[PDB]
Amino acid sequence: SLLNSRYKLVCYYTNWSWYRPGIGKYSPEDIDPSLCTHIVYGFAVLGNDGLMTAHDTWSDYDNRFYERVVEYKRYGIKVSLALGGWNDSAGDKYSKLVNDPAARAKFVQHAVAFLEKYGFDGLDLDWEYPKCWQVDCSKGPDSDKQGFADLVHELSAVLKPKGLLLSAAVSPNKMVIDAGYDVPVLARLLDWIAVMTYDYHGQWDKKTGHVAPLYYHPDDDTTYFNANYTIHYWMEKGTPASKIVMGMPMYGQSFTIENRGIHGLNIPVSDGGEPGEYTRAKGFLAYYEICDRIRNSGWTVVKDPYQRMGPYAYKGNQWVSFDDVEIIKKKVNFIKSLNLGGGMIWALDLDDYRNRCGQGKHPLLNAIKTELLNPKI
Ligand SMILES: C=CCNc1nc(SCc2ccc(Cl)cc2)nc2sc3c(c12)C=CN(C)C3
Ligand SMILES: *[C@@H]1O[C@H](CO)[C@@H](O)[C@H](O)[C@H]1NC(C)=O
Repeated sequence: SLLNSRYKLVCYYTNWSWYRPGIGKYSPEDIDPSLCTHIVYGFAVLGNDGLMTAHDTWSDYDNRFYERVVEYKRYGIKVSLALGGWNDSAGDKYSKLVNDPAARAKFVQHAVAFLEKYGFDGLDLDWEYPKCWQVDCSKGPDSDKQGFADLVHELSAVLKPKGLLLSAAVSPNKMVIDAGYDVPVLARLLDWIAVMTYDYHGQWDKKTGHVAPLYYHPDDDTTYFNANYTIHYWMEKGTPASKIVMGMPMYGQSFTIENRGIHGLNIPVSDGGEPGEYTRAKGFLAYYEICDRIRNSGWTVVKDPYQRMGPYAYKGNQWVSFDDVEIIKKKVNFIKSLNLGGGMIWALDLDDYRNRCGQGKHPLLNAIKTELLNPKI
């Protein structure tokens, strides 16, 4: 059992996965309670009054989604509510909050009351990102760093006496880490830090690359866009291994390549890949969309024999990079080797939970669980 093990497995749940057709629909009762130690509900948002508020009242309240995910506390799972996410991080509103002590003080007391009203065990902070708003370090002031650290302290000071958890999802990018995070403060006060060791590459690069490399590859533009560098950098900056949970993607980054005739890494790209029929987002495909393309549409798979990164797959002018069971096992052995706090997945509804691909239900998440529970390293 994961709950009796020395590791966390932090699973993100997404309310918007309900609005998908056919087998892509995911509801709270699709959560498999044997596969997670912690569930984090994405997302609540920052209202115009500076207070946390539900993003989707129809699902979260009227259809009782908050209650139906908090249900999983009955299995011993800790259920937190996440605030923010990529879309909610587009503007200045989190920066305005954290730079205003009076606004922080109002926010904190209301946020704890909100968590207690719905029965959540904690709050997960998902501002992407302090200073570097949506990765753009030119947008925010340097004082976002101190402001976020003070927000974390003020939340900790209310949550910890009530026995409530406080965590954050954080950037894997050296420049963002340096600009946005007072790492010693966060490492001391947070119960865990979920490092988002994915989205290192995507359509925005204008060339193909892997969503989530584990180790440096000789053709990389930088030495730091890989999970091994990122995790060691969080530790070098002052984070204890026990506080780190390493993110793993249940999806791939897709690309429209300029030329069907070359199809390797670092080749020119004109746009994101064509949207999947279930997830409906250019540049993104769920694992259950990728595995079907490979199994039933003849996409060609290229693996890295040194296992520095997972596979990519292509057909015509479409190309996608993603994690398979093999690289997941390697990544979990890496987690164990460094004695990290555990693993994290984005997100439950993107793995093949329906066994559309015939590899079993939840092939990626089950691979993580099995490797975490395996004593050998
Ligand atoms: C057009 C700009 C938007 N780009 C992005 N979007 C996301 S949201 C993912 C998501 C979630 C749910 C569903 Cl259903 C579909 C997709 N994440 C990231 S990390 C990153 C970018 C980026 C972009 C540049 N950066 C350098 C790095
Ligand atoms: C992992 O990262 C550490 C620290 O940056 C480095 O010393 C080590 O060589 C890396 N492992 C690789 C590249 O296999």
